[PDB]
Amino acid sequence: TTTVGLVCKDGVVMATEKRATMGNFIASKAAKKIYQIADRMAMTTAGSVGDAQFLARIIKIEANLYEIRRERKPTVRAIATLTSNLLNSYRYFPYLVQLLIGGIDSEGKSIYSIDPIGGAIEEKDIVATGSGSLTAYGVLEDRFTPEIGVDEAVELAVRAIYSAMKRDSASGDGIDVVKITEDEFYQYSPEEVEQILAKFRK
Amino acid sequence: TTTVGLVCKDGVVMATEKRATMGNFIASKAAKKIYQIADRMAMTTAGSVGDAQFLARIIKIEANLYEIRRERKPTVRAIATLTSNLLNSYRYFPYLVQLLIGGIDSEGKSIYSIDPIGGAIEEKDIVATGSGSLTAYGVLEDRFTPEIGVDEAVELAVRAIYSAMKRDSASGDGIDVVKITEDEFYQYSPEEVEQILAKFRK
Amino acid sequence: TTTVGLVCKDGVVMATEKRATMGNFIASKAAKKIYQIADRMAMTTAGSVGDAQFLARIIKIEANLYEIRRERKPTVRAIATLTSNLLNSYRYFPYLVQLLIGGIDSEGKSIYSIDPIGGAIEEKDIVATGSGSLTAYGVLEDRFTPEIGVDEAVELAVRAIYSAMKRDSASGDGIDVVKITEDEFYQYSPEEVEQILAKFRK
Amino acid sequence: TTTVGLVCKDGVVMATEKRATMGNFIASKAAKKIYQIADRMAMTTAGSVGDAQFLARIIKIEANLYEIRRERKPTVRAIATLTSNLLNSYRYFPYLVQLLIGGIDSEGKSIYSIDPIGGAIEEKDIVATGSGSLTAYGVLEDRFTPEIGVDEAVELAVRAIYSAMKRDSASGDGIDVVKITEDEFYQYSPEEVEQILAKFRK
Amino acid sequence: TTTVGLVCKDGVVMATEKRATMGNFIASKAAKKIYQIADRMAMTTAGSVGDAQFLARIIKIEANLYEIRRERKPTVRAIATLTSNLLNSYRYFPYLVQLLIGGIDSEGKSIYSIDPIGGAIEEKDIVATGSGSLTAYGVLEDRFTPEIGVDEAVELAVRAIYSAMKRDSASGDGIDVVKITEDEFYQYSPEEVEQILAKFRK
Amino acid sequence: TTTVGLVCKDGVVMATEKRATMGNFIASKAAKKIYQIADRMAMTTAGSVGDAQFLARIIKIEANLYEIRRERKPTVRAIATLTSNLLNSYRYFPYLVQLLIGGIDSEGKSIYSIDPIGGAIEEKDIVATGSGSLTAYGVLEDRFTPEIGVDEAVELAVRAIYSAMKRDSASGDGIDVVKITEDEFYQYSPEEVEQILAKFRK
Amino acid sequence: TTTVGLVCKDGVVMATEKRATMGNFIASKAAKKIYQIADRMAMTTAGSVGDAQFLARIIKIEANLYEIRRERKPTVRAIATLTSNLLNSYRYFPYLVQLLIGGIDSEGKSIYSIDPIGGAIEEKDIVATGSGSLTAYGVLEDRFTPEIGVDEAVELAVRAIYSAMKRDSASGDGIDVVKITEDEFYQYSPEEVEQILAKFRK
Amino acid sequence: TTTVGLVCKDGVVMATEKRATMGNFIASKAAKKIYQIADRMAMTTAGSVGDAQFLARIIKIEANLYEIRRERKPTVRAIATLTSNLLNSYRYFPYLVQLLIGGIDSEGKSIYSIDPIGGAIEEKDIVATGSGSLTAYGVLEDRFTPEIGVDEAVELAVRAIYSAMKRDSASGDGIDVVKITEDEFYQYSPEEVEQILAKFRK
Ligand SMILES: CCCC[C@@H](C=O)NC(=O)[C@H](CC(C)C)NC(=O)[C@H](CC(C)C)NC(C)=O
Ligand SMILES: CCCC[C@@H](C=O)NC(=O)[C@H](CC(C)C)NC(=O)[C@H](CC(C)C)NC(C)=O
Ligand SMILES: CCCC[C@@H](C=O)NC(=O)[C@H](CC(C)C)NC(=O)[C@H](CC(C)C)NC(C)=O
Ligand SMILES: CCCC[C@@H](C=O)NC(=O)[C@H](CC(C)C)NC(=O)[C@H](CC(C)C)NC(C)=O
Ligand SMILES: CCCC[C@@H](C=O)NC(=O)[C@H](CC(C)C)NC(=O)[C@H](CC(C)C)NC(C)=O
Ligand SMILES: CCCC[C@@H](C=O)NC(=O)[C@H](CC(C)C)NC(=O)[C@H](CC(C)C)NC(C)=O
Ligand SMILES: CCCC[C@@H](C=O)NC(=O)[C@H](CC(C)C)NC(=O)[C@H](CC(C)C)NC(C)=O
Ligand SMILES: CCCC[C@@H](C=O)NC(=O)[C@H](CC(C)C)NC(=O)[C@H](CC(C)C)NC(C)=O
Repeated sequence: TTTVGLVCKDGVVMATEKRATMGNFIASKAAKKIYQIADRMAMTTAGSVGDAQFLARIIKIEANLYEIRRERKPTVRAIATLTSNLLNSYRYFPYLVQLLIGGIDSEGKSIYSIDPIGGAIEEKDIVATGSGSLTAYGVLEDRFTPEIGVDEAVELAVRAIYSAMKRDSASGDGIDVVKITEDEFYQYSPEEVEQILAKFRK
Repeated sequence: TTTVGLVCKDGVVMATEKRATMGNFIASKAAKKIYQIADRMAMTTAGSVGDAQFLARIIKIEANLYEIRRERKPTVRAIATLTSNLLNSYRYFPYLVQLLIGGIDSEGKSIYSIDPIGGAIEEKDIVATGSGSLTAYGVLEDRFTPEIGVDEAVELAVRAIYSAMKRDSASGDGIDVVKITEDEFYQYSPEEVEQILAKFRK
Repeated sequence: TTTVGLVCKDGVVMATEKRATMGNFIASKAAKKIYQIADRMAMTTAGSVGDAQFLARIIKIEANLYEIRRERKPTVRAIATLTSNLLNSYRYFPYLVQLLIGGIDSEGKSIYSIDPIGGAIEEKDIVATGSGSLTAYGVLEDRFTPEIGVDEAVELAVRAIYSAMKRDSASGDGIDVVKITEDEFYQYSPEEVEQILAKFRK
Repeated sequence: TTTVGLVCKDGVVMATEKRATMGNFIASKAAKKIYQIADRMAMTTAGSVGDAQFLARIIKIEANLYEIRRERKPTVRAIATLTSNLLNSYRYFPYLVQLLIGGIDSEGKSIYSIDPIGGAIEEKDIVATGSGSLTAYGVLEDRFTPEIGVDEAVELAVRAIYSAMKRDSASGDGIDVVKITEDEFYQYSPEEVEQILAKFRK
Repeated sequence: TTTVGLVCKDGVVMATEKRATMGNFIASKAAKKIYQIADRMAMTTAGSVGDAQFLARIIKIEANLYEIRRERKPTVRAIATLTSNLLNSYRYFPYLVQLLIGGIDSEGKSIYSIDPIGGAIEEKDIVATGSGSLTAYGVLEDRFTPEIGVDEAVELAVRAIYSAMKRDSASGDGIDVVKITEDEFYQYSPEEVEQILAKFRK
Repeated sequence: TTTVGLVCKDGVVMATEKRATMGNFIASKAAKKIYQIADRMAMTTAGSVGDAQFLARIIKIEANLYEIRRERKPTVRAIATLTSNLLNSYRYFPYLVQLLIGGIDSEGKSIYSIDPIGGAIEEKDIVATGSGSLTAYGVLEDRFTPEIGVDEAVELAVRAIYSAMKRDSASGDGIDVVKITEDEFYQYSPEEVEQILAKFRK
Repeated sequence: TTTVGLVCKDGVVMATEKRATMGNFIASKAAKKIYQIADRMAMTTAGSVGDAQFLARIIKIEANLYEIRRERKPTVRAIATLTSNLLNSYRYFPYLVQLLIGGIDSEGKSIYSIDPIGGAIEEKDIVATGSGSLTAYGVLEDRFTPEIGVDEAVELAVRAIYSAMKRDSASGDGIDVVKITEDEFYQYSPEEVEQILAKFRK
Repeated sequence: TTTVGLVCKDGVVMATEKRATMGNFIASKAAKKIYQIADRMAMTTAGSVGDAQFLARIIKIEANLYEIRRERKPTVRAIATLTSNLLNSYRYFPYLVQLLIGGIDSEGKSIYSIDPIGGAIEEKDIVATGSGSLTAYGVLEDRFTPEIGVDEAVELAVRAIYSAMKRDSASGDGIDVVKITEDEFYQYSPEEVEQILAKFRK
């Protein structure tokens, strides 16, 4: 697993690959690791499949209910705080999961990286997660500039996850990307991604 | 143990062998590892006999009650989510079991592979489970094509579990197969299977 | 790692992929895992890189010296026995390596699979080795027939290692093949292999 | 693994199956587990493949040299004593092996069961060895009589090892049998065995 | 301990020996290990004496109460499912016991082998239990035929447990047998058993 | 295992049963546990079969060599001291064995019980050894009197070991007895023993 | 500790010695280890002093209350079942105690040996308990006959416990005996016992 | 620690940073991690300072002596093999070091990555080492092309190690680079490097 997230001048981008493993056994070539929380909020999951999936459901349901009840969409901060508390409450038998929760809201654009114990770091630009994160961080920290726009940012994301798949046998099989602009919450589809990494080597 | 599941263009196929072991002791040459959940939904069980049998009962009862109460059949997704949550709630003393739940429903055709912690991967084509899964995956990934039809898919299934029995001492003794077409939920009977693997070597 | 070996009616075939890992870290995309011992004898190495490489040198040197001194080429049996004894002598701090030594000699055609403790099995037809062996065994035990000829046997070999790369994150990156006929000891070169697996999917 | 040995009124019979395992992985369907030591002496090996194979070579070589030097064939007692001492000398890091050494000699007919620590029991009638021995002992202790003759004893042997293959997943794949009469040291060949167990069920 | 159970064409047979041990200490030469659950249902117990005894009481009481309340006798399946659930509920500190619950009921004839975790295998013919089971399985799998009748089946049972006592120091001291025909639920008494094994050697 | 030894007014008596076990597995019904060291000296062995057997050989050879060289038979004290030193020298990885070395010599009649560390107690009357010793001691300390004669002493011995077989699953299968009078070193043979315990119950 | 119990043709006899230890420290030369439960029921306690004493009080109180409430004396079976259940309920932190509960009741004469986990064996003749039981079993199994009468049975009991005191340093200091005939529940007093063992050696 | 090595079309480049740590303690801001073995051969060291430094001396001395004695410069292959063997000989208490040995020689251009156990991978293009390697690998695998020339390769190298220092607290403080062309073995000096990374951000 490897997922990235970058805050651009015009939005937010998040991406992940599709591999799920249990040791060296490749259990899945198409695991879902990117979830939609709100209209302009996404979440990427790295860690225990069962734990992540479980938590994802909770997160969604609570974001929904929040809106339906208060007639206001929850801010990423609210969802991040919510999730942190939940995670930390289980600090003595934590959910082995590394979350990325971000998007656009009344407060602006932001991304939060949250660990098993509910430690949340507010990402003001670049972030990678998963067994491949360190390689991904390589290119991200090389080519990123705050003025980057979401459109080239998705290329950068695919670029980084592509590198990581080359040195992390736990990553790979393909890549999902998501752009969160404001006028939209877009998900690229295999075709479009396959054509974006085509300008690379595969 | 070894169980396979493949989503064909015209349905779903699931199969397992009949061996149950405790170390090298072959406790059973005819263990049941394939269960019917709904009219067009089956489940294969790998892992702890006691745990799998216990969970099967729960799964069935809940599927039934769902329908009887809501007058709608539960979707595989619903049963899979249900089962995931249950499994994950016991994550600190998990039910050592690998489940395969699939069939046809209003949403389409699909199979879910669920682990002890409730981690569920949506199988869009091929899947194997059990101590023999890795060998079975060999032939499955070799001869499978999305256009494969349930009828040749059952042959493929028998084919894979047959290879597996040749390298996994924990597998063997025979094989059950199930076809879920729509016009039917068919179970082949020893005779028919014995005649399908007859075109192989035994 | 995943290596296969098959004894055909007209010779011997051995193949391996090129991946070397340390955890999930892919350390090499082109590791050498196939060595030439004598004119009609090869060896594939699975296990500890350092241990395998060390043993490989010893094996070659002793095979050479044997011939140079006795003016006779050593039989695979002689090299296999030699290696077994060496391996077993270190049984209390064994060389973590799974070896495949085979080819053609005055006694005929044969392959030996040898473990860390010097346990050698005489492969009279099919054999796989490495973290991907179980998947490879799948297709090997499915498509193999004693009448198979070395020429289609190299296809089969590529076929099996290809399946294995699909479910073993520790395998992959490419594949070496070697044909040991009698009139020759041939090594296919990337181009030729790339063209043989081209009739598959990649 | 499972091997039996019985002392008849007219000779000695010893048999084993052909399976070699590493966990549930069936590494070999045709492992050799019966060795000829002298003209009227055989040995069956249960345990670590590498250890047994290593010891077998030593046993043979020493039996040979004994005869070549003293122009007398070594008695089973001599080989058994020899092997005991060797085994026990390594008592603190023993060779994980269970040996059966027997045949006919100037002293009569006998079989010795020897363990890792060189503890040798003189079998005056029936004996089984390996992961399947306990099941084999079932039929052996049921149908054996001191007056049994080698010819029906080989049937009995196949009978016992056949039962064992039914409950010991570590046993199976076939069976070697050896008759040691005096006028001969005979090894039945697949055909003959296949026809002897044919009077059973397979 | 060693207990057997066989489903004949005309009924069910179950037998056990009478030894109870704590290490090598023979604590009892006449332990009871065969209980009557219903009119045509018996149960054999292997494992912890205290755990087995405790469970036996619960089983009986619940079978009784079932009939008294529903005016129907409980089927072996119902008792087996009941016992499974109870056993599995205590899966994290299980009752160290191996149970055999069978007899005749409206559904036919059947036997269930149930383990500490509530894993139940439906015995359609032969089954052994206890420290001597593996030896007992030897003769059972040797002499059994589906057409066997309860009358020769009790001989077979005595035969098997007799062999087992010969290689399992934890078994012995005597043997109880029970025939469940339909016209009866018979328990042989020492005299009758002593006379049945008399046709053997003791 | 269980062996006894008693010093009578007219000689020495030593006896043992014939069982050899590995867990609950009865490996032998006729193990030898009584050795002749000199003309009027015997030794019983309890413990590790391999260790006991190895030691027995050394003991014999050294007793022989002692006499051949010094033209005097070695006293039991000399053999006991010899054995003590050998045992104690290996005190940090001792030979798991309990030895009984006694008979008649120029110094009189005596028995020595020696443990793994070479601790030797001079038995002036009664002594038992093995897993059944404690039960054997029961009858020995009950019926023994210093005036007992070797002839009734052998009955006493059989008596004790017979009780022991009744509560020690590790003992049994038969019993060897040896009388060391002076005019003789007699070994009773199955027949004679079978007739001596016949005056008991079996 | 060492306690015996024997069922005679005319009643029941139970005896124990008086030693209580903590390591090699003799804490008591007159510990009470025999309790009266009902008019014709006694109980001997081996094990943890505090645990036994605690359980003894519970046993008595409940036997009493049983009778006072139902105006019937409780059968030994009832008390034994009662105690079993209590013991087993604490199976995960058991009361370290070995109990002997027996006497005469409407059902006949019987003795029950119960362990920490509530495993109760119904003693139909002979039984010993405690650190000395194995030696005591020696004489008991030697001199016992079903026709023995309580009067000689108390001699036998003293006899056995006397032997045990000779080889079990944890036993000794004296011996209590109790006869349960029907016309009486008698306790011999030091004088009478001292005079019964006087016909032995002390 | 983080070191990179790349084989260009016109030579070889190798670089490392200057940090040495013991936990979080920064022990050194200018540790030497690049050594000259021969005229056109360099070595980078990651791992234990003491181990690396020790091994470095041995390597140099042996390379020297080799040339002085044979009047030929040693090939990188020879030094790599030499080093492998040394490392492997100490496989049971290995030198905790990751080595990079490469340069230009009669055989061409190459780099070897060697581990504690003497496992050597032949780097045909890109390679990183140390706690920062995974990040470095990111940019290396992103910007590298076989046609890259040593001159831009040194930029790339500085680029990669610069990224790594950003996410590996164990790396940093500065960076050495070395070009091995043929007409030279050049080492850039702080000034030149400081000016090369100046085109980046620091
Ligand atoms: C659907 C999201 C999965 C994300 C993906 C990325 O890391 N994670 C995984 O694949 C994790 C990695 C392990 C080390 C926790 N795999 C797992 O959690 C697997 C999941 C099974 C469903 C195959 N199980 C175990 C015991 O590891
Ligand atoms: C009916 C379900 C059986 C499926 C089958 C496939 O894997 N599983 C099994 O056979 C499992 C495998 C082990 C490794 C958990 N066996 C078991 O669970 C056995 C079952 C006894 C009834 C013999 N028990 C133990 C303690 O292992
Ligand atoms: C190169 C020939 C060996 C086969 C190859 C394929 O798997 N083996 C390997 O890659 C083995 C696998 C492990 C599980 C022993 N890897 C290793 O031996 C590597 C070696 C490093 C130098 C990269 N890892 C460790 C921790 O020693
Ligand atoms: C070739 C005949 C050997 C006898 C045969 C019978 O038991 N033994 C075996 O098959 C033993 C069994 C294990 C439990 C020690 N297997 C082994 O020794 C295997 C051998 C490898 C070559 C696959 N290794 C390991 C670590 O298990
Ligand atoms: C009473 C019928 C049960 C079957 C019988 C046969 O094996 N079981 C037994 O004999 C079991 C075996 C152990 C290994 C759990 N014995 C026991 O449970 C004994 C029972 C005491 C009353 C002596 N306890 C202990 C701690 O060992
Ligand atoms: C052969 C005469 C020795 C006395 C005999 C009696 O107890 N000894 C034995 O039976 C010993 C007992 C164990 C606990 C050391 N058995 C053993 O030493 C067995 C011997 C094998 C040949 C089955 N080995 C193991 C590892 O248990
Ligand atoms: C009073 C009668 C109790 C029975 C008697 C028989 O064994 N038990 C005893 O004497 C037990 C024996 C040990 C091995 C549990 N002794 C004990 O329970 C002692 C009792 C103290 C009051 C001195 N405590 C300990 C920690 O040992
Ligand atoms: C000459 C190569 C030094 C490279 C440098 C970069 O990682 N290595 C190091 O700093 C290694 C790292 C540890 C994890 C083995 N450090 C060490 O070996 C330090 C050395 C002390 C002189 C500070 N000691 C300990 C106990 O760690």
